[PDB]
Amino acid sequence: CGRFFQKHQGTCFYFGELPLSLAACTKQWDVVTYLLENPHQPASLEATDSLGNTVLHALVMIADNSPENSALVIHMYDSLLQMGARLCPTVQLEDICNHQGLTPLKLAAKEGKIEIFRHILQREFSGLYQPLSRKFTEWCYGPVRVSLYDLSSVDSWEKNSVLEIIAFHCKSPHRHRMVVLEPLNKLLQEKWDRLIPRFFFNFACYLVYMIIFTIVAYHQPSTFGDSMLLLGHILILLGGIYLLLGQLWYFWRRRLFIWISFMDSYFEILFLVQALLTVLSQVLRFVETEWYLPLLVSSLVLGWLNLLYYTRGFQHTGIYSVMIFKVILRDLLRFLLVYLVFLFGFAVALVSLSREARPVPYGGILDASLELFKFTIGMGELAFQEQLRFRGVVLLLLLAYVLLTYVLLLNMLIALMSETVNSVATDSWSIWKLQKAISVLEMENGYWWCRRKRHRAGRLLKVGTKGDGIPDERWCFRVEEVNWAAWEKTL
Amino acid sequence: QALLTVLSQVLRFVETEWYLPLLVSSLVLGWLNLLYYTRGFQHTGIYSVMIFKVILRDLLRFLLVYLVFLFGFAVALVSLSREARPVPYGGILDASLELFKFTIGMGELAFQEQLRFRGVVLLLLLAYVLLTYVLLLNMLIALMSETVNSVATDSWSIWKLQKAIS
Amino acid sequence: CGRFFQKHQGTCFYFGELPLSLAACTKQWDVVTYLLENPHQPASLEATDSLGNTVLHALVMIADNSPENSALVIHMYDSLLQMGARLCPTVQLED
Repeated sequence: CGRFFQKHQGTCFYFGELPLSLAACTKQWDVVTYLLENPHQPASLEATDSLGNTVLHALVMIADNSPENSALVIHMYDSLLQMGARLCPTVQLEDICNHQGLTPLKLAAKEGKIEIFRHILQREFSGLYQPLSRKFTEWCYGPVRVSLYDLSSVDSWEKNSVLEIIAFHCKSPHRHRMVVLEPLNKLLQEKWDRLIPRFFFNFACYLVYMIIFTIVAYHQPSTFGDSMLLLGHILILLGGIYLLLGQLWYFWRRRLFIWISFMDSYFEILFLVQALLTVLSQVLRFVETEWYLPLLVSSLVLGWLNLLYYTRGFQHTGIYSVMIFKVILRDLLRFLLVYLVFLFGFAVALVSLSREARPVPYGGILDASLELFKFTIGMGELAFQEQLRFRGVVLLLLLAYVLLTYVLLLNMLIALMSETVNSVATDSWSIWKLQKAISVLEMENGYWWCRRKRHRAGRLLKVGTKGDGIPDERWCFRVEEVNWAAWEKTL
Repeated sequence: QALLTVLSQVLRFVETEWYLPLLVSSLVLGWLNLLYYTRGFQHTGIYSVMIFKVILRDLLRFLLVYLVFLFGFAVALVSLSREARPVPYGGILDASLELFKFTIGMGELAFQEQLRFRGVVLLLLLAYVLLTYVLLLNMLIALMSETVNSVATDSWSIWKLQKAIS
Repeated sequence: CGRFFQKHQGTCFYFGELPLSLAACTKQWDVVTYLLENPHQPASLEATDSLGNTVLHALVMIADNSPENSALVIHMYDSLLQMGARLCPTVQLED
């Protein structure tokens, strides 16, 4: 338990602070072999350290995405698994919870170790050491194969599953590439196909709420109509309260999620803001404040913008929205910053001049800023003001500003957007896949008022006996695939 | 086009005032149908295929997002601007037309001093312009560039198939 | 004429529902060769199934655009054509 043997920032090398774990991590199979059957006093294999990790946890914690480390980690993991089957076949090493209640597979999911994650997820062995495998094979008639992936600790039916960890606990940058594999892409596709009606019913309900909002906002003064207006207002208030409660429940359930990934969801914040604004305007109406009208319409726009959430039900528009947000985040704030600096400088310069006559344009800073913005909009008034005494200077200043920020900057913006789109397309597809996964996981959990029953995925199938007694039964996920190349390597 | 032409011609004898629209509605279509007879050449023939690929791939998304943004902002502007301290944004059609003027390059971005919510209206207009003109229209050009680069060769093959069918 | 041997959506593998077609599709040239000249009672080569397909129709119906399947299909097609020329040169299998 030394400072150098812990995992932190600076000089360190975490290896499980255990001699067996050290030997396994430094790729010393002879040392491990000698340590496992020393006749003097045997060494254990499910021994834990202070952090709670075991040898497999240490192996997955030292793993990296480089091929050289991944191969070593995979080989050591498999060898240790089969050796544990040799020595202690009763206990299972894969189900040893950490001090945080994490298994090696769940630790791989949380820490972002993609290679070992996929290997553990779809590992396949032979007749010997068969029970400790994840991908089985039911039957092979000709060139078609049926694969049965184990759904242990990965199906969403369990409280803390791999999917939930990936979607809400992993803080790795590129965690969207993680769920785009074999036994994850299919399962989520099936879940999405089953949950389509609920998703589109939610979209329809939101559309109806927004239509009611628009009707109420459009038909409002400074009888039967009065009763209908009051009814519209009370339904708006109820909808705002409902959305506010839902968003508060979401944020309470995902407290440590905002500081994990801020730009992955980025719609729950907008929905919360819209609901808060709607409620505030509705309660401010009874106060008889003139500032009712702004906030209310400030809600309306947001609500319509929130229809852009419900557009990832389709690949085409869903990828379009992700690309839009990537462009905004990557190559629009720079242009805005440079633009604002140039515009403010030139506007202040123009206002400083043009007041020495030989109504008055560029009277204030706001007017000059608006005129310069008219220039990018395509309505700039580029005249030769003959009233003032500095005609030439003002004209040259305007020409320089136009040439600097319109010919150059706006077209460079289009060039940057083209480069961004070309760079991002595929990662955008993967991000859309992750967005669909998150939406599915949220939809499986019911609303804050109604809880949805958890429908277990997969099916119980005979996957052979254990090495002790009563035959082993487990929930598997079935996927058929037609292969002509792999079918050649078995004849 | 043929159905419209026949319907207008038979509606002329009925002495209906709605003769003039349908007839001219035929005319435009007919001229657009000259774009069929342009695959007799590789250059223009491939150009037409690329045009249709761009329309089908990266114009409906932009139109959908545009329509949502425009309708939302137009309804918001009409809801305001009626509390005075003729009248702009009188109806939904007028506000929609003004916002479309913005993408066309003729948007009137003034500081309405008559109404009491000058700042709110100005900020709403500025936000709409920044959102749908600086961003969306240029992203459309970027998407079109990507589409053209992706489709060129398949467009050549599609032109070959079109010639075969002809 | 089973539900699994027909071509539809779900679990299935269409192979022409004929033993000769099955042997040709599973890349078993020795089985095909033995079936074509068994002295007890000869097997036919222009024999059809319920769908109306023959062994060549089955081969082209199982074909895929992957290189591994395409090579197998091409080789089996050519071998069956020349074998039919050997056995029955009068009738043409391509028509």
